[PDB]
Amino acid sequence: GSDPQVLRGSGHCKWFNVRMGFGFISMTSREGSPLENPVDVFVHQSKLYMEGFRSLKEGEPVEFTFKKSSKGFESLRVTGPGGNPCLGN
DNA sequence: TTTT
Repeated sequence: GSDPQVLRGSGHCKWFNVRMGFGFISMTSREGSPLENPVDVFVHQSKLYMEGFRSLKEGEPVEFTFKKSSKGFESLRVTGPGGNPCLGN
C-alpha cells in the first residue's frame, strides 16, 4: 500500500552513453510542478521502456518514476511522453 | 549502475 520515497518526474535526457549503459536525465518537473532548478537523475539502460537495444538520445523528452539513492537519485522506469516507448538512438 |  505504500512506497513513500518513489516520486514521479519529467524532463529530458542530459546525456547517455551506450558503452557504459547509463546516463542522466535533467529533471525539470516533479510531482506535477516545474522546478526552479533542474535536478540530474541517474538513468540505467535497464530502466528504459522500449523494444530492442535500450538507449536514450540526448535531449529526448521523458517521464519517469524515481527515488533518492545512495549516489544521488535513480530512475526506476523511464518512458517517453504519455508512457510511449523511449526513442533512443 | 552516479557525470558529460
